[PDB]
Amino acid sequence: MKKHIIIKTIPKKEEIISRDLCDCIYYYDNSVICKPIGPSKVYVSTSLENLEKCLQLHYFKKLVKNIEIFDEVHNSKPNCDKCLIVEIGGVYFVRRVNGVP
Repeated sequence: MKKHIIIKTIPKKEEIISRDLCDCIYYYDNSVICKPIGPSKVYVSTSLENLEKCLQLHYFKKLVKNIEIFDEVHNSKPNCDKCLIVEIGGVYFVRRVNGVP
């Protein structure tokens, strides 16, 4: 299942990391999307397993500090309350709280 992942990178390398991660993941998932999204942050949409196959290569291990996994992305303010909403670019990432009816 696709997730909406924010990767924290070292400073100044967002654009190259986005480009190179998309060229690595394409083999596993021809539908991947990547973009640089803020200072020290890259967006990727793919399954977590496909991301990790690439993030464990030597080249990416050096450049990536952490990741944050979200369930949804919206271009307008989301309407949920029982959730975490993070705005990066002018894009809204949502992580839902489990067990809400």
